[PDB]
Amino acid sequence: GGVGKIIEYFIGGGVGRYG
Repeated sequence: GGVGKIIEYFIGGGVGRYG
C-alpha cells in the first residue's frame, strides 16, 4: 500500500511495497 522493500500491491490497492 505504499513504498519500500517487500511487496504490498495486493494489500493497499496497487501502490506497491511497504518493507
